[PDB]
Amino acid sequence: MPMTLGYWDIRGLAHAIRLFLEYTDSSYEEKRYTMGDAPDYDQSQWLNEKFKLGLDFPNLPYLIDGSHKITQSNAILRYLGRKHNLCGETEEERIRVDILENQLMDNRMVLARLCYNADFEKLKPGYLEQLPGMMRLYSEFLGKRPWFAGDKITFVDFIAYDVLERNQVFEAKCLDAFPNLKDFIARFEGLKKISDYMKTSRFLPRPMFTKMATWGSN
Amino acid sequence: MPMTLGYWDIRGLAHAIRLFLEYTDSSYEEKRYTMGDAPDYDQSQWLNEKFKLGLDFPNLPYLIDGSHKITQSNAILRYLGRKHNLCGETEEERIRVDILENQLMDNRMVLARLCYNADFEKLKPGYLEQLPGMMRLYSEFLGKRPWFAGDKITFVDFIAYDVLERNQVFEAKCLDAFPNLKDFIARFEGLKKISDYMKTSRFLPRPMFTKMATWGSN
Repeated sequence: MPMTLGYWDIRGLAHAIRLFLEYTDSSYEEKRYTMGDAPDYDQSQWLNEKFKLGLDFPNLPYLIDGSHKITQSNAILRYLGRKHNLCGETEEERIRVDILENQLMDNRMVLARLCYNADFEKLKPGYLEQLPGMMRLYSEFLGKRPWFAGDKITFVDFIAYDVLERNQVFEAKCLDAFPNLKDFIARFEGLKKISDYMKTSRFLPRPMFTKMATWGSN
Repeated sequence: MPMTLGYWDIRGLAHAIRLFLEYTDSSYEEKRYTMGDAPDYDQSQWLNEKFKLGLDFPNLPYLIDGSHKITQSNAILRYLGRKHNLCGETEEERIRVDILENQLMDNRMVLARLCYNADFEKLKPGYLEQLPGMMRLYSEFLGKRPWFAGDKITFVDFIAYDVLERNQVFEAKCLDAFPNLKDFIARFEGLKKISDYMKTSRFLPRPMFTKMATWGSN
């Protein structure tokens, strides 16, 4: 150690990982690659070492922890989760973690595809119309639980926070009809390690996507 | 009590699950919903039961095993995997399973989006541009290993088989340059439980997608 987390200098797919690394008091440093502004979108910083890290499927984000070279955000979170017994304990909890992890990726992508679409403005009405139903499902799933798997936090809460909070940034009022989700967001940001982290210059809530996005590129 | 696997009456997203249920000698029965023909595409068979199964995020496929109601193919596979200690054992193996699980899902979503798009014909070339690299990466990852996680089979091999086999149907010879992937397909289909299953009427290799698809609807 320290471990190395590599990703673009944006929130994107690494938000949950950065937050989880902080929560677990992990020893780590980061590579925050910069993408070119001009229509060139130069990625030389990343491309020059993309194949020199021992990654099987070279991609961003990646996590290097000794001999372990990992890509895919869910795999990185599970790896860290296993290290801290935060993947759910009971069979019931593990099932909730697995179901939600996948449901969240499905929803994350729907928003991502929309924001990366050149026709973003004309397509967003369709997304906003289905957003209440999307959020309703998460609200019903969480119920009165403090965390998504039950009474104890797991790595999936970090993915959940990222997705729910990002949607609230996209549409400020999307969680108002679902108080438990609003409480969840606050509860998450209230965790000592997270609260402290958010007051530091290392916290990177924006930009949401890369400079190639139509929305959230800043 | 036999478990219940619910999904459309097509291969679609439930192929790895059906094959894994067979390999693990699981006691199960299925619900194979039928979709109406165009232009209506009636889903009433599913819709009239979708919200009465106790599922958190109603979707297909789903697995019912006692009090455990599960959706999301990866979650269903992990549930079955834990029951049989087939999620990888060493940290190295679990990492391989996790990385590949996610890599394969990304691949599946890309092809699905293409085949369900009305502009399939015009968009197909774009997918083929990326196919060679995708297949090469899987080939390099497998290397000389008999299974993707190492020397022992895991649930991820079932997802891999499904994706590899499906892409070979989409583009014949896309595996020709990778003997180890061809050998993997033969090794998988050669497994006793799988070989026997493929000779029965319960085996459902086609169609690849629902009637709403432009390609693979049959």
